[PDB]
Amino acid sequence: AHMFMAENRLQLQKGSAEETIERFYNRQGIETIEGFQQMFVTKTLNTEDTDEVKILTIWESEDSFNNWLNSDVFKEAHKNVRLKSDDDGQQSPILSNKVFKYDIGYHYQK
Amino acid sequence: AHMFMAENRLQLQKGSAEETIERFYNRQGIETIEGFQQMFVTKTLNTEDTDEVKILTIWESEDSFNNWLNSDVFKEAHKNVRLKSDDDGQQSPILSNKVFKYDIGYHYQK
Ligand code: HEM
Ligand code: HEM
Ligand SMILES: [Mg+2]
Repeated sequence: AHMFMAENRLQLQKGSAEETIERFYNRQGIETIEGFQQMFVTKTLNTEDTDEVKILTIWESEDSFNNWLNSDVFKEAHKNVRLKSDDDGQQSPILSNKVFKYDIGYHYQK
Repeated sequence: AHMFMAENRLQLQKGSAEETIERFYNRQGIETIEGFQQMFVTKTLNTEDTDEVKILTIWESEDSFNNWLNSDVFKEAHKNVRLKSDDDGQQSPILSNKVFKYDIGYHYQK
C-alpha cells in the first residue's frame, strides 16, 4: 500500500517565514500517532508577495493522518495558533492556510 | 546547512497520472550525483479536470541540484520525454510543467 502525504500551506506576511519555521522545532505529539512517518517544513524561495511555508507530513495511510486530525495532541499543538483575522489574532503573521492531499506513487532513497 | 528541495509539477490529461508515475520506477543516473538524497513522486487527490503529478527531489544543497540539472545524466533521462505541445508529442499526456524551489527549514523522522 502506498504512502500518503498531507500538506498544510501557510500564506504568511512577507519576511515572516523564518520566525514561523522556528515554531516547528520541538514536537508536540504528532510522533505518537500510529502511522506517522516523517515531516518537512519548507520555505518557498523567490516569492515576491506573501511568504510561503509548507508543512509536509508523510504517513503509512490517509486513515493515520485522519486519526491525527481527530487526536487530542493535534488540538494541544494548535491551541495557541492564531490567524491574523482572528479576534485576538492581529499580531500573527499567518494569513491563511490550505491543505493539499497526495498519494505517494513512488519513493527512492540513495 | 539546510537540505534543499526542487519540485517539478506536471499537469496531465485526466486519467494519466498512474501510467506517468510508472515511468519513474527505473533510475537513469540521478543516484550518481553527489548530494542527491531522495525523491517522492505524488498524485494530487482532488476533483479537477486534469491530473497533477509532482516530482519532489531532496538534496544536501541547492548546488547539488544545480549540478544535476546541468549534467549529462539529466539529459539522458529526459531525451525521450515530450510535452503534448511538442512536434512529436502526440502520444504524451503531459500538458505542461513548472519548477518550484524550497529551503528545508526542519525535518523529523519517526
Ligand atoms: C488550521 C489551520 C492551521 C494553522 C494556521 C497551523 C499552523 C501551525 C503552527 C503555527 C504550528 C506550530 C505551533 C506552535 O507554535 O506551537 C503548527 C503545528 C503543526 N501543524 Fe499546523 N496549522 C494548522 C492546521 C494544520 C494542518 C491541517 C496540518 C496538516 C498537515 C498541520 C500540520 C502541522 C504539524 C505536523 C505541526 C507540528 C505538530 C506536532 O509537533 O505535534 N497543521 N501548525
Ligand atoms: C522539461 C520539463 C520536464 C518534464 C516534461 C519532465 C518529465 C519527466 C518524466 C516523464 C520522467 C520519467 C522518465 C522517462 O520517462 O524516461 C522524468 C525523469 C525525471 N525527472 Fe523530469 N521532467 C522535466 C524536467 C525535470 C526537472 C526540472 C526536474 C527537477 C525536479 C525533474 C525531475 C526528474 C527526476 C528526479 C527524474 C528521474 C531521474 C533519474 O532517475 O535519473 N524533471 N522527467
Ligand atoms: Mg523573501
